[PDB]
Amino acid sequence: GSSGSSGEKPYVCTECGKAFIRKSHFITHERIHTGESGPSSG
Ligand SMILES: [Zn+2]
Repeated sequence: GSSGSSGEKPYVCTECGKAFIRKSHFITHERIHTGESGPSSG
């Protein structure tokens, strides 16, 4: 209802908490996080 809803921030990591105005440092940040990730999976 009235919980602010203002000040929309860029890509904010939902694991540690970090905003990334750019669309590069964020995508790359997911690597160090995602312990497992390959072609066979996903
Ligand atoms: Zn993070």
